[PDB]
Amino acid sequence: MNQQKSLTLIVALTTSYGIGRSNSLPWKLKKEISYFKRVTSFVPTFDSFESMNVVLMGRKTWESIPLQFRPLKGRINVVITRNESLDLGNGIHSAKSLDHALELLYRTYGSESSVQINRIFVIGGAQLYKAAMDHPKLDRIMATIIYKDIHCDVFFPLKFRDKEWSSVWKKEKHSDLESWVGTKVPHGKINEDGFDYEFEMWTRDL
Ligand SMILES: NC(=O)c1ccc[n+]([C@@H]2O[C@H](COP(=O)([O-])OP(=O)(O)OC[C@H]3O[C@@H](n4cnc5c(N)ncnc54)[C@H](OP(=O)(O)O)[C@@H]3O)[C@@H](O)[C@H]2O)c1
Ligand SMILES: CN(Cc1cnc2nc(N)nc(N)c2n1)c1ccc(C(=O)N[C@@H](CCC(=O)O)C(=O)O)cc1
Repeated sequence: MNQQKSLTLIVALTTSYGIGRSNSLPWKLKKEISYFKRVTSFVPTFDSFESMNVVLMGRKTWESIPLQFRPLKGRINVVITRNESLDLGNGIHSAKSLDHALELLYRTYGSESSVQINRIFVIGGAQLYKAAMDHPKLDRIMATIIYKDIHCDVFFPLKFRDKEWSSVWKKEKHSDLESWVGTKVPHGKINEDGFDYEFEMWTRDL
């Protein structure tokens, strides 16, 4: 009713868990952003008829996305916001929280609907990551790790890759990565504009 699907989080962070700086991305990765697109837009062909995935984001992230690329094309876009008097959108929903966002969707995209949801993604920011991380339906993390310690002022809320969470978070094999995002993905490090990064998939039991 409120929670049918599992939540998936997608983030890019430095080894020190930094995700932002000056309400921006401390970096510029063309291939990192294309993987983003790919992962969150992908829906099985046979189902490519009826379905769309969901991109849930907080207000600030929405404001950061190049206005030329907003709304995210091909995905159900939902902005999380308390102070929502006049959201701006032509069928771009607003919701006062993740749980409210989940019942909104579950109420709009019902059997009535010609449009049905496939997967649901939390794309940021720090603040929504924090709510997602505590949600009882969050079971997968789509993370891109950057091997540079760039200066950030925004950090990811749980050190999911540290020994302390090793009995809860498990890092899946790459072959498993590709099986889920339904495509061959670069393995090992990619270097761009001097940055060395890598794609990983972390799961947890609920
Ligand atoms: N590294 C990455 O992958 C990644 C992805 C996205 C963003 N970022 C970065 O993260 C930073 C922005 O961080 P942020 O924490 O300020 O932004 P954010 O979550 O995008 O925006 C926070 C705003 O969203 C709303 N919000 C979020 N969670 C809410 C909840 N549970 N209930 C109600 N409202 C909620 C509030 O909006 P109202 O004021 O509208 O009520 C709050 O001011 C920047 O560095 C941005 O670049 C990084
Ligand atoms: C600021 N921001 C948040 C952002 C950026 N990179 C991320 N990277 C990952 N891996 N995960 C995230 N959650 C993420 N979030 C952005 C900024 C731009 C676009 C964006 O324009 N995306 C286009 C891609 C355009 C392109 O290929 O050049 C899209 O259609 O998805 C998305 C999110």
